[PDB]
Amino acid sequence: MEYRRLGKSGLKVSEFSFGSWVTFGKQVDGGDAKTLMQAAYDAGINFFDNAEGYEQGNSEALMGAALKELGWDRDSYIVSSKVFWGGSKPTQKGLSRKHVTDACNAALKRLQVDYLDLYFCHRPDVDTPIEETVRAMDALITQGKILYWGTSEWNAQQLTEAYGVARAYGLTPPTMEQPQYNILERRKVEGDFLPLYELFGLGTTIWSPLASGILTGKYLEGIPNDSRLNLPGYEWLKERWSTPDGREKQAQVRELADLAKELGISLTHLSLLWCLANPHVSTVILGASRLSQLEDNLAALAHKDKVTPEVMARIDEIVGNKPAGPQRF
Ligand SMILES: NC(=O)c1ccc[n+]([C@@H]2O[C@H](COP(=O)([O-])OP(=O)(O)OC[C@H]3O[C@@H](n4cnc5c(N)ncnc54)[C@H](OP(=O)(O)O)[C@@H]3O)[C@@H](O)[C@H]2O)c1
Repeated sequence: MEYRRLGKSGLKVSEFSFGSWVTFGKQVDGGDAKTLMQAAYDAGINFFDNAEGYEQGNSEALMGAALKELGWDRDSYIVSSKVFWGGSKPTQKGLSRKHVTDACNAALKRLQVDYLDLYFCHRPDVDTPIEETVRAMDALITQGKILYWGTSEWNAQQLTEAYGVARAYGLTPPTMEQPQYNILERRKVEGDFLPLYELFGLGTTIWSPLASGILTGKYLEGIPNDSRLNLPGYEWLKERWSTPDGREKQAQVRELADLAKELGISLTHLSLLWCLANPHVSTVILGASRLSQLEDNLAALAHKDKVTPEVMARIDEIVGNKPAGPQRF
């Protein structure tokens, strides 16, 4: 395992991290959470991602119980929560000072920690001034309840606004953003966010590096019975991939699988290493519903030399989705 700075910050994250979306509290019960988390930790993963919205708090409860039982040195790992979806009522969601503060205190108790290393705004809230959210985060910094704060799937206008508010009012700037990023989804990391890396030093913990599992190639011939897209409650996700746009992407996945075979690598490994080939990626957050998948994904790290500039160019040619850079006149 190698480690990268989270943007310009001094926090060093393992290049692969481990998250809990979908799996914790359903596919992954309390005992399996402990097993997966210890396996990740023994492999050198030092960042574990969660959110208040994940199974309505139960993912964080399970992760906190695992953390307590496993007894890791607190200085040896990084844990997050993310605030946005904390219930159905108007004060239980969004990024108001009230819900940012309530959700932080609630996450501390669920995760059974005294502080969060990382605390993300899970989505942007167009109904709360970004200034208010930044002020709420700054109070949590000064109280010692969080160390770094950031955002997820914000746009570059919103992020630039947050940095400007922090500077104007003497508040703590954000550190980091958590965007989806994979061969099939590149718009924010390689497009919208491009100027923010040099301007602000924005770090990235990227989400869904296998496109919910599409980039394993496991769906090329149909839908496995034991697969995310077949889970009850995720019919919306099966639907998105059944659209014509989702079907064209799946046809490109077949070409990517042929490229991987040509290289002597699984498509899973190619897709994870592709993310790491971007120097603006601080960490790739892995997802796994079972130990064998975590082990498989960790094995990708042995094949870095197979992912060359020539391979990156061929992937660009297959998918055709490399975002345009800054425009000149
Ligand atoms: N902030 C956000 O908006 C956001 C959004 C998404 C994710 N995230 C974060 O990113 C983390 C990872 O996202 P993700 O779970 O979507 O990652 P992913 O790698 O795109 O999908 C992971 C899923 O694919 C299947 N899988 C993984 N490895 C496999 C393997 N080697 N072979 C076969 N199947 C495999 C498993 O699902 P099945 O076994 O059920 O098929 C696993 O649950 C999340 O836990 C979360 O921390 C954040």
